[PDB]
Amino acid sequence: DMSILKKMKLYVEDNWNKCDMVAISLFVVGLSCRMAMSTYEAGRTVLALDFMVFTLRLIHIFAIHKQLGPKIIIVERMIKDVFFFLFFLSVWLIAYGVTTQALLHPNDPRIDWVFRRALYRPYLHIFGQIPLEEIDAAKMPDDNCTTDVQEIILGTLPPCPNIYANWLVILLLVIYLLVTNVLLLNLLIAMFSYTFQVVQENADIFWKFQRYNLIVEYHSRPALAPPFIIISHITQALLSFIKDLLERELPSGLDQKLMTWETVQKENYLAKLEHEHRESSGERLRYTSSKVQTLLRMVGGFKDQEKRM
Amino acid sequence: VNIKQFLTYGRLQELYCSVSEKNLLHTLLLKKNQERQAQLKFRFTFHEVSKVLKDFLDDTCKGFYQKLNLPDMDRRCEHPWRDLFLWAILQNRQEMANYFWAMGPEAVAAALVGCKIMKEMAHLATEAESARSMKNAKYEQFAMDLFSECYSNSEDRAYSLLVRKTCCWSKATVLNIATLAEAKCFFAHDGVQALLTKVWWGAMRTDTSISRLVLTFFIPPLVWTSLIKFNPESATFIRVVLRRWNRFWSAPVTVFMGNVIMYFAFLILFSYVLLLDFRPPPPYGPSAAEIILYFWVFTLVLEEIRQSFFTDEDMSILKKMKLYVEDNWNKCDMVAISLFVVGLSCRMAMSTYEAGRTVLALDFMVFTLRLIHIFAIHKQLGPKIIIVERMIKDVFFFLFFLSVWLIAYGVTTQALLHPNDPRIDWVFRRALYRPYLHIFGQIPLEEIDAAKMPDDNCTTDVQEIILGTLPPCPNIYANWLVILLLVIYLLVTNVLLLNLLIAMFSYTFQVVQENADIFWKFQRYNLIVEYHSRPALAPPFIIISHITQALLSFIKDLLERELPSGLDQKLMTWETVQKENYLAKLEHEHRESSGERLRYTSSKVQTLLRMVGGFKDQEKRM
Ligand SMILES: C[C@@H]1CC[C@@]2(OC1)O[C@H]1C[C@H]3[C@@H]4CC=C5C[C@@H](OCC[C@H](CO)CO[C@@H]6O[C@H](CO)[C@@H](O[C@H]7O[C@H](CO)[C@@H](O)[C@H](O)[C@H]7O)[C@H](O)[C@H]6O)CC[C@]5(C)[C@H]4CC[C@]3(C)[C@H]1[C@@H]2C
Ligand SMILES: C[C@@H]1CC[C@@]2(OC1)O[C@H]1C[C@H]3[C@@H]4CC=C5C[C@@H](OCC[C@H](CO)CO[C@@H]6O[C@H](CO)[C@@H](O[C@H]7O[C@H](CO)[C@@H](O)[C@H](O)[C@H]7O)[C@H](O)[C@H]6O)CC[C@]5(C)[C@H]4CC[C@]3(C)[C@H]1[C@@H]2C
Ligand SMILES: C[C@@H]1CC[C@@]2(OC1)O[C@H]1C[C@H]3[C@@H]4CC=C5C[C@@H](O)CC[C@]5(C)[C@H]4CC[C@]3(C)[C@H]1[C@@H]2C
Ligand SMILES: C[C@@H]1CC[C@@]2(OC1)O[C@H]1C[C@H]3[C@@H]4CC=C5C[C@@H](O)CC[C@]5(C)[C@H]4CC[C@]3(C)[C@H]1[C@@H]2C
Ligand SMILES: *[C@@H]1O[C@H](CO)[C@@H](O)[C@H](O)[C@H]1NC(C)=O
Ligand SMILES: *[C@@H]1O[C@H](CO)[C@@H](O)[C@H](O)[C@H]1NC(C)=O
Repeated sequence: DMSILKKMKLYVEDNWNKCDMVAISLFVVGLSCRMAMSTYEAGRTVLALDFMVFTLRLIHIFAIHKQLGPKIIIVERMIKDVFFFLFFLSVWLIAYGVTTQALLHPNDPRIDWVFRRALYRPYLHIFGQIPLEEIDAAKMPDDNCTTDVQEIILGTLPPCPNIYANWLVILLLVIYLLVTNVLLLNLLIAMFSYTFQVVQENADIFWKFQRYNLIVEYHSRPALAPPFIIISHITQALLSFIKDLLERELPSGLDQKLMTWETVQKENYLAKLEHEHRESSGERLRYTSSKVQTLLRMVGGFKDQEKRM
Repeated sequence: VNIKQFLTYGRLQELYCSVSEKNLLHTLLLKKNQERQAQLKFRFTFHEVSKVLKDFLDDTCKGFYQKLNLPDMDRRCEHPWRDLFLWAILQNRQEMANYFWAMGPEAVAAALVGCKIMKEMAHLATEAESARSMKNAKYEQFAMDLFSECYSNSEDRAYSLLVRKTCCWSKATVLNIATLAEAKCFFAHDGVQALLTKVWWGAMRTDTSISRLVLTFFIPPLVWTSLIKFNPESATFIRVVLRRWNRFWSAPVTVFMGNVIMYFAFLILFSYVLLLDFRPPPPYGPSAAEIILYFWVFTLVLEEIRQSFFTDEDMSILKKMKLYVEDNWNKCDMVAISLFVVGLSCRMAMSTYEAGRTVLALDFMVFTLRLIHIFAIHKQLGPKIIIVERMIKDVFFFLFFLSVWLIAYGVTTQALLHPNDPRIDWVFRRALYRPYLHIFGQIPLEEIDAAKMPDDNCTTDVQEIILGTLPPCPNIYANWLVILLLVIYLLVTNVLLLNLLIAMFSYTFQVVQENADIFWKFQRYNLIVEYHSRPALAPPFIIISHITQALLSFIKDLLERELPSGLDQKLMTWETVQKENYLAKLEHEHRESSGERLRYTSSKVQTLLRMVGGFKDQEKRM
């Protein structure tokens, strides 16, 4: 008993369910395009992407593992620092790449190659891919290059790089390499270290809380793994047409006994708290001070009476 | 003793003249007195204390004692507790200053003024003990605690208390005094941040999701729907829809995001002009998009100038220029505009066309860097900006170490490998450029290892080497030493220095993050204050708003508001009551402390011992 729309909303709420929906949609689209001949290659491409989606689903499958689940939670938390580093790197990379593309190839109309030399190459500079053959004049090859735009567009010859102020290009490359490959990367390492230290303890508790739900799900899951699971599904459907260790209901006597036992344990726990409060140092100090004040006034009266005699 | 009747102005000046002569206040008063005598009954006149207060605050203590120039010497002070607190504060007497603050009418402003004056005198302090006491004035702590009490009490009168114009401190807003004091911890308080968030979202509700706001921004008509909830409070209907439109588009957050979107449009247009639509000199004419870009930047500079200079009605032009050039990001802005002007000028010519293109290429980088300062206000990004700004120092330390090691290794290898290359450019190349690239996995062994050196056509003659006919042959006399030095350099640089820098960044992050958050909040206050007066139209449109403002000025605030006399007095009495409650709570917590109870018990036990001993002696006598 639950609303169908509410169930759909609850399902689509989870991100891993969104990944599952993406996977099944890609499978359907790839199969449909594969069935045709004019869209065969597109279907193959979509299925290739779907394999990646399923292999990623494998992580959510392993989420219940006792040693791996907290790591999944930790990575899910690290995503935020990843995004911060992405913002910084994106700003710096846009700047450096567009500036170098303007300084080096100011007469290349090809939009694809503009975007290439502006963003793809500076991005690969991070991972040790620094092709100086296109950036340093002393290292630029004596290849057959053209300056004419027409010939450049047709792709007859590669466009010659501008070497007007190449010292500026090399200086900018040096500064970009420093900033990106040192400051940003080591800053991200520090951010991950701090985030790990602050998050791990909460990640363990969250893993336990999620483990409860995963075990609850595994309770009703049929014992047959897919693709066999169809036998169990058919059996369940046939049984439903023809016709739990957790969340059990107990007899009245046992239920009342457990309720009284809970009440007794609660009384014991409250008595222990109160006793520990009475024996606390602060409470003892307060009691001693109050009783000393009372004793002072009373013994002062007694001493006055004694002096009267 | 009735302080109101006790403290006359003559008595106040008598107190000021009777300084200890061994503290900082006496030295400052002597300096002011000598300056006044050079510019030309009582050792010091109210002019000297007024000038000292002018040095310390420069805006608040105006007319405190100059208004009447001296007032009647027998006339009682209008604000006795304020003057007493100020007097006790100028001379580092903190216990007395505290007592006077506990009696003053406006306590938050007084505490902020006190902390400002203390941190101002901390620099001028001669003795180390006095400076240490001044740095621990904890007067900002008093303001934070009292405002926490006030915020817990009402949370609606607290905002009015923050934004009201105080009567004692020359119509100065409490937030204005906190800004003057640079009380960063005060701005970090949850109440001040909540008020700033309320200002940030304008008429909209602060809980509005960012995605809904962006979607409503991109599709304007959805403002009239119920997608975003608003805070409460033919001709009528038009007025209603216009009011809703204005209440949405006047919010500071919408103005900020519009500015960000149009700055992204600027970066896109600048890149397009620089990469695809950069035409020959004006003989063939700059592109129309280039003219649009020039107009764009003109509007941006107009907005910058207006924000920096025309926001303040009364302030020295030279002082405003100094304040503007003080900020580093303003220096970056000046560099950007100067580069734009130089690049445009060189582009207008034909003999300097390429230089102009190069300068504009650099300017694009400068503007894309300006984008970070634009995003500084973001709730999740700003602290990261602060953290990076702090990391710069460790970057410099690593740079020093790397520079020393790199100079050594590079010059040694250039001497060992190419001892007969006269070309200065290639000497500097092989000495510094190549060892620098060794850090990033660029190790060209084809020029360093003889077993890997190519059978290319090389010359040994210097003449031929200089002319560039053939590349100079590398020396292979002792190449085992070159390879050993390369190995040692690779080890040191790529392992020790890099992992040391990683450790330095880790430690710096851990130590800095908490202060960076508070500094972000303190800066967020000023950014929201700036967004208050910023016109709601993002550039290049902003020119319409500028023209409208100029026309309105020729023809003719939620923060820092002034309240009616009755409400002002009510809030002052409420502040006094909250201060009394806070002090009573502190005193009660002090009485119930374990140490105080132990002291009381010990003293009373001693008294009881002696008294009961006397009683026992009396009993034994019977
Ligand atoms: C510790 C810290 C590290 C980072 C840094 O600061 C210090 O290091 C600094 C070092 C510096 C660099 C030091 C040196 C230079 C060189 C200088 O050019 C000199 C001007 C001349 C005039 O155009 C250029 O020369 C000639 O160009 C020609 C290109 O047409 C070459 O023709 C080639 O044609 C064909 C190529 O296919 C082949 O026949 C041959 O290959 C060759 O014949 C010549 O061979 C070559 O002679 C430009 C500046 C630069 C790169 C410095 C930049 C800044 C640094 C990296 C510093 C860092 C901040
Ligand atoms: C764990 C730790 C790591 C770091 C380290 O310590 C341990 O490792 C050690 C290893 C060691 C190195 C071990 C070995 C050597 C070799 C030694 O040369 C032997 C002397 C002879 C005499 O000149 C040189 O040989 C010959 O040179 C000729 C150059 O004219 C080559 O001609 C080439 O000509 C043309 C090239 O275009 C082509 O025809 C062919 O390419 C080739 O014919 C010959 O082929 C080659 O036979 C020099 C020292 C060196 C590099 C050691 C240095 C120190 C280490 C890195 C240690 C670390 C601390
Ligand atoms: C991470 C972002 C995604 C979006 C984007 O920038 C990076 O991707 C880039 C890829 C570019 C493509 C790459 C190749 C070609 C082919 C060429 O004949 C015509 C131009 C066109 C379509 C380009 C148009 C602009 C595009 C989408 C860029 C776009 C801002
Ligand atoms: C980070 C520092 C900046 C300053 C500096 O060292 C690194 O830059 C280096 C670049 C060098 C240039 C590079 C190219 C040439 C061209 C050549 O035909 C004549 C010599 C000259 C001008 C060189 C002179 C010495 C220079 C400025 C070096 C200078 C100490
Ligand atoms: C470049 O193209 C020209 C066309 O005539 C040809 O003569 C020359 O040999 C080519 N050079 C190279 C390096 O391919
Ligand atoms: C080097 O130059 C000489 C000049 O005569 C030439 O004979 C020889 O073939 C050249 N070798 C190479 C590898 O270019």
